[PDB]
Order: sequence, then C-alpha cells, then structure tokens
Amino acid sequence: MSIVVKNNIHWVGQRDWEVRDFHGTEYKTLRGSSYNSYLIREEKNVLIDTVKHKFSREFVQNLRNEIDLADIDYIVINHAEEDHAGALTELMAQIPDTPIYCTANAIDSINGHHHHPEWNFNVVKTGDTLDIGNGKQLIFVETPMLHWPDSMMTYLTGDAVLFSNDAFGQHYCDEHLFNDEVDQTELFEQCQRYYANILTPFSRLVTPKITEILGFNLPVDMIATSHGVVWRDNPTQIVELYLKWAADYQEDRITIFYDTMSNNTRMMADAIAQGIAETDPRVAVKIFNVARSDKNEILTNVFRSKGVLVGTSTMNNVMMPKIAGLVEEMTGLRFRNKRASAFGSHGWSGGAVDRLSTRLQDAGFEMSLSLKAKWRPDQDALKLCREHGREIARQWALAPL
Amino acid sequence: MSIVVKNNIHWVGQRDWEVRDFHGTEYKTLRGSSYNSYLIREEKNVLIDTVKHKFSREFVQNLRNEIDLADIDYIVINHAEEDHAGALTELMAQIPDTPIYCTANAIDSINGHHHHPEWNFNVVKTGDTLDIGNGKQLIFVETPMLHWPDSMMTYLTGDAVLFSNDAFGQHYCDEHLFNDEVDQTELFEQCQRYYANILTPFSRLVTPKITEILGFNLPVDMIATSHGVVWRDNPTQIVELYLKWAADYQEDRITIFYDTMSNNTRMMADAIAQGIAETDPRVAVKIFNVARSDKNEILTNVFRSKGVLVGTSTMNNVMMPKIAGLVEEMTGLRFRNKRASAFGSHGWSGGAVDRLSTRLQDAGFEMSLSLKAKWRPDQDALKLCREHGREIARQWALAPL
Ligand SMILES: Cc1cc2nc3c(=O)[nH]c(=O)nc-3n(C[C@H](O)[C@H](O)[C@H](O)COP(=O)(O)O)c2cc1C
Ligand SMILES: Cc1cc2nc3c(=O)[nH]c(=O)nc-3n(C[C@H](O)[C@H](O)[C@H](O)COP(=O)(O)O)c2cc1C
Ligand SMILES: [Fe+3]
Ligand SMILES: [Fe+3]
Ligand SMILES: [Fe+3]
Ligand SMILES: [Fe+3]
Ligand SMILES: [O]
Ligand SMILES: [O]
Repeated sequence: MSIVVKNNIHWVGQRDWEVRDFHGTEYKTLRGSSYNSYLIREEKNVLIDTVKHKFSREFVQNLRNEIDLADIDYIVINHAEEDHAGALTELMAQIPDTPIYCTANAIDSINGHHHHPEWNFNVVKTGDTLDIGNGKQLIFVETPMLHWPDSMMTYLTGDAVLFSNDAFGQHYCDEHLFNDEVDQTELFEQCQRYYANILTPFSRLVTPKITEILGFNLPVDMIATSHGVVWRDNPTQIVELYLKWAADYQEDRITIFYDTMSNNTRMMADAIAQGIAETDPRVAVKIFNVARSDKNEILTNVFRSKGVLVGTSTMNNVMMPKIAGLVEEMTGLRFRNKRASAFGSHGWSGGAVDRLSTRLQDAGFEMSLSLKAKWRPDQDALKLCREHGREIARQWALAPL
Repeated sequence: MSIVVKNNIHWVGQRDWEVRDFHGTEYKTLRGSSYNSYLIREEKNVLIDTVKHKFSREFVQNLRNEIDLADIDYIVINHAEEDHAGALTELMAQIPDTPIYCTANAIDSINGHHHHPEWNFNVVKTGDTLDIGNGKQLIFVETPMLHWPDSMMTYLTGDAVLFSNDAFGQHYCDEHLFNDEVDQTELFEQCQRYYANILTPFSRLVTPKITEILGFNLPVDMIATSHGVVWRDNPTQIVELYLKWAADYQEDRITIFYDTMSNNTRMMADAIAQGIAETDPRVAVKIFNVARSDKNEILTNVFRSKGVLVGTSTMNNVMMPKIAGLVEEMTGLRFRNKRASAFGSHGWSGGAVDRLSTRLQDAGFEMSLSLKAKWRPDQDALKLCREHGREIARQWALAPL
C-alpha cells in the first residue's frame, strides 16, 4: 500500500533496493534508494512529484489503488530530474488536463525530457500559495541551483510539512519511512555521502537559502524529502547538519589516494601516512587506491578532510587516467579551504607529479611542495617520504604542536 | 617441464592463465599472458630474462630441474620491468657472482627495483658480442624507449633467434609455444591490442630501429619474445605488422565513445553514427559507453580509426571524469593523423563540450566543429545530430563521394 505520513498525507512512492548506480556510474548507491512521492487529500487532492521512469507502470497503478486519477486536482513538481519526474508522461497520458505547478526553469527541464509543452504548467515563485481546503495551503519556495535551476520546495501549512525534494534527502532504502525508525549510523553515512558528492559545489547557496526560509517563520513538524526517510523526530537535525557541512566543512583529517602500476607510489603513500601519524596523533588518516576503491567514499573523505595527498606514477609522460578523472570531478565539486600535496614515482624524466600538482591547484587546493621518487623507494627514499609526512603534518596543523 | 624452442634453446618461463590486470588496471589481459625466459646451453650456459616476482619460487625451482644454478654462466636482461626481471633477486641470492649483461640504462632500472648494486653488471651496446661456444655468439642491439630506456634485444647467431623481449610480443596464454600452433585470430587481436595500448607513442622510433636491425643482415629463423608465442613460421610477419602499425596507422573507421548520466548523450551518439553510415558505407563504426566498456578495446579501435567522436554531458560545469581520464591517456599515447569532434548534452549553461574539444586538440586530434544539445534530443534535435554525422562523414572521407 501507500503509507500515511501525517493526517491526510500519503506516501505513494517507490523503494529501490536494487539500484547501485546514479548519474551514470558517478554515484554508487550501496544501500539502494527510494523515490518519494506524496498524495495530499483535503478538499483538493495534490500529488507531489512522481518516481523514476523505470517504475512508471507500478507508480500509476499503485496511485489508482489509492485514488481515482481524475480526482487528482494539482500536480506539484519540485524538481524535474528523471528520478522524480520520470513517470510524468505515463501519468499525464491518463490525466492531460491536470495542472502542473513548478518553477519557470522547470518548464524548460520538464519539456526538455518529456517533450509535452502542451501540458498545463503553472509557474510558481517564492511566496506563492495554493489553497487546498480545510484551512490548509501550499507555500512554494524557489531554490535555484540546489541542486538544479528548476529546484524548489513546497510547504504545507497546518500539518507543517516541508516537501524539500532532494534537499536533506539521502539514498537509503528501508521499509520504515521515518528517520527515528531506521539505523542512525547508516542514515548519517548516506546523508553525508549525498551532500559531499552532490551539494558541495553549491555550499555558498545553502546557508543564505536556509536563512531565507527560516525568516518565513514556518513551523516544521516533518521534512518530507524525495529520497530516503521522512524526518519527523527532531527534523531540523538534518538542517543543522547542512549548515555545518556548507561552511567549508573540514575535520582534523587527511585523505591520501593514488594510482599505481607496480606499487612504488603505494610504498610512498604508506610512508607519508606513517610520518603524519607519528607527528600529529590528532589527525585521522585514510588511504585509498583509486583503481580498487569506492570513488564516492574517497570524495566523502576529501570533503571531511583538512587536506589531501594525491599520488600518481608517470605513464607516457602524463599522469594515470583514474587520477586525472578524479581530479576533474574534484574540479567540479569545488572543495574550499583545503590544502594538497602531489607525490609519486617515476622511471626517468617523470613529469606527472608536477602535472598533477598544477591540476589540484586548478581544482582549488592550496598546494604544498611535491614529493618525487625514482623507481622503488629504498630505505633512504622511504625516510624522505616519511619526512614529507612530517612536513605536511606540521604545516597543516590546526593548532600548534 | 621446460620446452625446447630450437636445438639447445629451452623455454623456462611461466604461463599466466589467471592474470587480468597489467600496469595497475590500465591494461586488461582478457586472454592471460606468459612470461618467457630462455636457457641456452652450448659451451656456455646463458639465461635470458626471468619472470614476474609472483612466480619467483616456481621459476628458480623449475630452473633447478633443468640445470644446476652454479652452471649458469651469463644472465641477460633485455628489459628490467617487473614481469621480466622480477625473479632476479631470488635467483641472484643463489648465484651472486653470476654476471649480468644489460644496457647502461638497465643498471639504473635493475638497481631501482632490486637495490642490489653489488651485482656484477656488464654494460652492452649495439654491436657488442658474447661468445657462448660451438661457433655461436650473442649479439646485442640497444632499443631505447622501445618501450623503456633500458630496453634491448639479443640475437643468437647460428640458430638465428632474435630475443626481442617486449617487441613483437603479446599477452596471449597458450600451452603451445609457437605461433603456428595457436588461434591466428586471437593472436592477431592480442598483438594489435598490445601495440595500440603500449607502443603507439613510440611509433616514430619503431621504423628507424627496424630499419637499423635489417641493415645488420642477420638471418631470422625465430623471434622469441618475452610475452606470448614464439614466432617460427614466417616470423617476420609480426615485423611487417609493426611497420604498418607504426606509420600512423588508420583504417576507414570511426570510433565513437562517451559517458552519460541520463542517456541524452547516448541518443546523440546513435544518431551521429546513423548519419555517418548512411553517408559513407565504406566507414566502419563502433560505439562505446566508457563506463560500461573495455577501455583497451576502445583505445585499440581509436588506433585503427581515421577519426573519433567523443561525447560527454556537463556535470558541475566540467566533463564526466571517465572521459577526462580517457582523454588524458590518449594524450600520452600520441595518436597521429587523426581527426576528432566533441559532442554532448547539457542542462543550462553547459561548457563540457568546449572543454572536451580543447583537450582532444591537446591530445593531438585535428578538431572539427562540436555538436551540442539541450536535455533529451527530440526529433528535430536528432535530425541535427544525424546531420552532424553527415558533416563528419563527408569531411573525413578518404576518397571523394
Ligand atoms: C606503461 C609505462 C609507461 C611509463 N612511462 C614513463 C614515462 O613516461 N616517464 C617516466 O619517467 N617513467 C615512465 N614509466 C616508469 C614508471 O613511472 C616507473 O616504473 C614508476 O617508478 C612506477 O610507479 P608505480 O609503481 O607507483 O606505478 C612508465 C612505466 C610504464 C609501465
Ligand atoms: C549531477 C549533475 C550535475 C549537472 N551539472 C550541470 C552543469 O553544471 N551545467 C549544465 O548545463 N547542466 C548540468 N547538468 C544537467 C545535465 O547536463 C543534463 O541533464 C544533460 O542533458 C544530461 O546529459 P546525459 O543524459 O547525456 O548524461 C547536471 C546534471 C546532473 C545530474
Ligand atoms: Fe536531483
Ligand atoms: Fe533526486
Ligand atoms: Fe615492458
Ligand atoms: Fe613485458
Ligand atoms: O534528483
Ligand atoms: O614489460
């Protein structure tokens, strides 16, 4: 069935236990996800978002079991990405005259995917209202570039429920709907994973938008996102997390990742970490081989880290491709207030370390000196690598000693 | 046992049926590989190369079954990469006084990995000889940057066997040793795969070196490489292939590869291919999703192609990382006389296509106009994509019409 969220609000979405790949293969969902759609039944009946196109047949059928499709008065699209607006064409094929409430940018994104401009769109902007009867109304808030130009939130008065869509959501699949009914650790991990890999480049927009919403003085009993749990128990805890994460978040932590062909760079990475740990016991150190690790776990650690060390060997005068790929993605995520140091081994002329050091600088990292070694590091070379870690640990110390 | 190659030449190497990853994960060996070592037993006993460090215990033990280690007079190292010189430390621990014949650059690479400079190295250069008795001698030929600075070949007179190490070799595992005893198709595929992914950036050096060797007027009955089969039946067929491949090789072929998040770029790629195929029936077209395909198969096709089309969506104002990674590797391989065109879909401001087009130009490709589309291509947009393929097909035509 559907699931009662609160009063006349029904969850009519779809759980996805199997899904492992989002945005191509750029976001690994190791704990699946959910696509949350909501049906509000007052004097007016309002559908908020749909689900992935994959589950369009199930969505419409399940919706029929809950309500006659002709009885649906309004459709609200907070965000026109395929995982929320994917079943729209299938639904609108049954109820073509049904009005769609969304942002001006959403008309471009909806039509961009579905190619049905003849649909009855209603442009909404911040402050706009939609009465649904019984003294209740929907209030719309534009949230451009969080994370799309078309993005917005919908607030329901009386019930005090914020339909935040992607915001404050996470890719975490569970039979239980509410945040207080799931594993808190797995919940936090997926929440932080989501922000770090998706919302980091828009952090400068997060705080003013949240500040703007708080200025509306709207009571919040529940936050119903488009992914994962519904926040009902201390729902603002995820909002406070977003405030902390947005402020160029960093812990006393250093992330080391690299790619290697014959483990020479790996030997350097381990020696560097040893140097750090024996210089500053406060620092948490994580090491990843990018060819053998979870890319999104690496990026989440980078997000949590005060600085990173990136390693690569020289291959055909350039750096290893997986490193080049990862640095490119970091260049998009725009990490702030973080430092970096490039290292790696070479055979003769090298050049990849300097190349990498430049690209990290291009990614926005404050660069420290690079570390280079020839072939396999002997005991003398490993001392230099260990000393490099000492150099980094002292330079990047948050506090003296 | 060992296997008799010819007369007193014995193969004492190692077959690797399981291996799937070389140079980290940069070269996928889908048909395994072999590490060919050779023992020549005349008046003098000569070991040519060893095997991967992984199989050091087996190598030394198998060598003991064939000969007393103390009876080994000379050790020849053509190339000090781990898959040929890996078992050296283990071997030299038993026979430390045994002379090692190699290039001057090899002393740096051998010591770089093994850290035993006390070994008795003998620097050899092109033209140098080593008598082994019975009217036979070894002739050394320096082949720097083919594919390493330390690389060389060893020629055995009388038996007329060229120990070419990496050159003319391939990653192909079989119980049969000779080229005329294996599947010719699988053999050609691995040979071309090897050259395309490894020896392409050194193509300018291949022809003069082969020309230089041919000037020595040395008869060739067999070519014993360090990987895969021993060429005994028309052994120069692989040499002629190398001559063709080195001359900026290209067929009437176009390779299309891309990465996508919601299949918009994929739709463009398919429409482009359709446009090409209906414009020039001579052109062979291959399409790959880089996130779902064999990276080395893509690079082999690029090598065979007269031109490529590369697709990417815009993700956080930059291109998709796997595309960025692949272009970086292509920048190292230095393909020549090839053309390229960037394409892809975007949501609002885009920018990834122009970014990609520039990097392909940096990789050495002659750039044609880019193709851009917003969101999912409708029928009108797909016509433009189909027309783009027509534009490419006509521009890149080897012959009129
Ligand atoms: C395919 C390949 C290409 C290489 N290209 C270069 C190069 O262009 N310049 C250089 O100095 N060394 C080059 N090398 C040597 C490596 O950089 C050297 O072995 C390095 O110490 C190994 O680093 P790693 O084991 O951490 O991957 C190359 C090695 C391989 C296998
Ligand atoms: C995570 C993410 C980031 C995006 N970033 C941008 C961007 O920076 N600029 C832009 O114009 N579109 C951006 N888009 C929109 C996509 O480029 C758009 O959906 C495109 O048409 C999809 O291409 P594809 O399906 O071939 O992957 C982004 C989309 C996603 C999911
Ligand atoms: Fe989204
Ligand atoms: Fe979403
Ligand atoms: Fe090699
Ligand atoms: Fe090799
Ligand atoms: O989304
Ligand atoms: O090699």
